[PDB]
Amino acid sequence: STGSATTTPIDSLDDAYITPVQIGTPAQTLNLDFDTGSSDLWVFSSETTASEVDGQTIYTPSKSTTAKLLSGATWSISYGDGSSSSGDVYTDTVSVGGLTVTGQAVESAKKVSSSFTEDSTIDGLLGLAFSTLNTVSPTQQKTFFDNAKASLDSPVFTADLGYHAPGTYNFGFIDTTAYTGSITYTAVSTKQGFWEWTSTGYAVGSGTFKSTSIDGIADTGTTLLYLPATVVSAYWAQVSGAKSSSSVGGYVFPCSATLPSFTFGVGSARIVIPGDYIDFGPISTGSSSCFGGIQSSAGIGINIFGDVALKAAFVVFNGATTPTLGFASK
Ligand SMILES: CC[C@H](C)[C@H](NC(=O)[C@H](C)NC(=O)[C@@H](CCSC)NC[C@@H](N)Cc1ccccc1)C(=O)O
Repeated sequence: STGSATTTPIDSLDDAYITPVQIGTPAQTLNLDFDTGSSDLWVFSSETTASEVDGQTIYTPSKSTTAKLLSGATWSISYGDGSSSSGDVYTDTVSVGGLTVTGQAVESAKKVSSSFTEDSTIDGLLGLAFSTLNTVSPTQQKTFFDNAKASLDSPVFTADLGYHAPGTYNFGFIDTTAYTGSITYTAVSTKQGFWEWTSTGYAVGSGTFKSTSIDGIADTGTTLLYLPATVVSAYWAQVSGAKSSSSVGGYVFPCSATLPSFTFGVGSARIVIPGDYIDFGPISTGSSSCFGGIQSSAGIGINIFGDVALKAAFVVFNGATTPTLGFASK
């Protein structure tokens, strides 16, 4: 079996991507943010504090005939964002682009942080990291990918995010039509439960490639690209007027400047991120200062290859017995 769904940016800056998901019977369609950095499938619902919902589409378990409450089960999640959500759990049928999974854990939100309430275009999240990260207790739950694995033609899923355009999420197969050249696979570490890999180095613009090991995680749930201070400094030094602002909390640059591309290494292969992808617009409406798409990870504790880097390639998440990450140009 297979599945394929279209993913769309929530705004003109590609802050996040939403993908339609069918939950329950009859089907209740909600637009979820596919997160390969988390392992929980939560959605705004009829249980969510009325004051905490502002325009989102909610899931009403009572209206689904396949919905069943998982007695005593609760959940609580926190994001690197400072974001948080919690509530109860139900089991229901979930379908993504034609691929159906029965008995999937659907975490119903009773409480949602302000950040979420503010985002009217996101109805919930669908975690695609490893199940060891699930926050359901006392009994931990498996992710949607984990539940489909068995039925997939291949235990894989691909990420093809678009730049200021719609993209695709495929389950069970590799569209050899979506990329150019060959796919370069790299080893993945599951120790921390993330799609953790090691990049072989980087290059700034037409500059010489620097061979250095960069351990980070492929996270579709993160907007930007977070790298070590040394690397980030080398990139920004090439942009006239660019500088780190303590008030803004990151590197900013004159909106009129032209950004150089950024190259990251994958084995002997190289993925080039056009400078256009790094521009995050005016820090504030009307401002002549723009926010950079490449920031330091000094305060995060881990390097993150977010949407900024991921959208520049065709990404294969091989969930085989020995997980691997595949990268290809497109
Ligand atoms: C960063 C530290 C937090 C607290 C950590 N949580 C995590 O690692 C969770 C699973 N994953 C995440 O926080 C991140 C992974 C990067 S750091 C590990 N997943 C992407 C994420 N931004 C989800 C999101 C999407 C839209 C809006 C907001 C947030 C924890 O449990 O300790």
